[PDB]
Amino acid sequence: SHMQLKFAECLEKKVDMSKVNLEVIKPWITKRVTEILGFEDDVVIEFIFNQLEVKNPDSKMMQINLTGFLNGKNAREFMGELWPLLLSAQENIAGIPSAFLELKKEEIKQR
Repeated sequence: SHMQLKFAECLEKKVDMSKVNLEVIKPWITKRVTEILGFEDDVVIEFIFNQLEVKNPDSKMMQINLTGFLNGKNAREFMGELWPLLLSAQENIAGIPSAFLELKKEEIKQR
């Protein structure tokens, strides 16, 4: 643990990457984390990516790790937006959240 702190409750909704696609959240998370500060991180991204690379990520560690870079409040809001994103994704078939199903947008990404 890099930095201990408090998290949200919705983070206790658990998830299942084996059911939902995390890759579809890579740009969402990467964009979120990037937008959170304004620049493309890596340590925070890796944390989510590495964590989202499992079948059962620890939102606690996610928010805890995020808080290590974020302001702390953004971590709670971020997790309460991505954690739920998977919740809906895990409810899909392709493991995609309605955020992408309904809405739609290009995929921006740079080095």
